[PDB]
Amino acid sequence: KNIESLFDYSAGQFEFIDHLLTMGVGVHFAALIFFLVVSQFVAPKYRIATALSCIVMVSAGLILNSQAVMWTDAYAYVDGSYQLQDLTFSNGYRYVNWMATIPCLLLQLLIVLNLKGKELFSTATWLILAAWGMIITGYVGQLYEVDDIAQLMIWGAVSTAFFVVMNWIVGTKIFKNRATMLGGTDSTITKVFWLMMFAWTLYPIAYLVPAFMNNADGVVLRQLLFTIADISSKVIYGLMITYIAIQQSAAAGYVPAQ
Ligand SMILES: CCCCCCCC/C=C\CCCCCCCC(=O)OC[C@H](O)CO
Ligand SMILES: *C\C=C(C)/C=C/C=C(C)/C=C/C1=C(C)CCCC1(C)C
Ligand SMILES: CCCCCCCC/C=C\CCCCCCCC(=O)O
Ligand SMILES: CCCCCCCC/C=C\CCCCCCCC(=O)O
Ligand SMILES: [Cl-]
Repeated sequence: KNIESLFDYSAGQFEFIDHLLTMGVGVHFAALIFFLVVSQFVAPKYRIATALSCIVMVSAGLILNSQAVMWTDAYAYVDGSYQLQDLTFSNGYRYVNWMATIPCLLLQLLIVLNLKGKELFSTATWLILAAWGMIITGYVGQLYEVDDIAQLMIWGAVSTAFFVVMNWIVGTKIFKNRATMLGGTDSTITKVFWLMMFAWTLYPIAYLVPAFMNNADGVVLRQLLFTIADISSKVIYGLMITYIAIQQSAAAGYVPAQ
């Protein structure tokens, strides 16, 4: 049901798509080590936040590594072009990985925002439930990205309603709680929010490639878009989240931080 099956791929497009997926694997398992090492320099209050990045890094690296092997098993160079052989490559694997990493990415945001008790459990439920609705409706629409572009749009519209509400919650919790953050992190968190608004919006852009660029280069463009957003929403995001966690741990008196 995905457009990846409709086209033959020259050796250049195929190996380029293969090098984007495997490169992601290394970048994510490389950042994992980093997020693993610096956790000792994070006070216990925020130490959970860096651990979630470690979880996020592994969750993403396993699907990318799976996507790569699934990419090289499904196609075979025949008569000058890589042609589909078996059907085992699908973007759906991504959406099942967003269901897991998105909650972890949202959790670590609220942890550095210094929410606790009622609000943490409450804000986390509406956000996770809001995201899960976004990812699921979007997963139903991409099943029609080959057959019914109309349905892709309709489900894309619904999915965007969830996305809009989610950010309003995130943005509202941020701008109303940054005055409680230490070490000047009240300024850095605002940038992280703008880092979110940009990196997260690249996903719907790739979601619509079947609609405005239906060809083998649109598939290369999609993975390139997924790759850019994936490194920003998870790696750079986790790094930015780590720094805020460390910076505040230092201002709170934690000696390792500091
Ligand atoms: C189906 C297509 C529907 C398309 C619909 C498009 C409308 C999107 C408009 C705004 C996005 C909201 C972005 C969230 C910005 C958060 C700002 C905020 O939360 O408000 C300020 C805060 O309260 C300070 O205290
Ligand atoms: C890896 C981290 C994240 C946050 C992945 C996020 C994915 C999205 C925000 C996807 C959004 C979509 C929308 C807004 C509507 C079209 C369908 C999508 C699910 C791709
Ligand atoms: C219905 C599914 C969604 C359920 C709501 C999610 C609940 C989120 C609660 C926290 C998950 C992470 C547990 C660690 C909390 C960190 C507390 C701390 O050390 O400050
Ligand atoms: C484990 C994931 C499931 C969690 C269920 C709770 C989240 C509810 C979120 C929004 C409702 C999504 C239901 C959409 C179903 C329509 C698709 C279809 O017709 O098959
Ligand atoms: Cl991704």
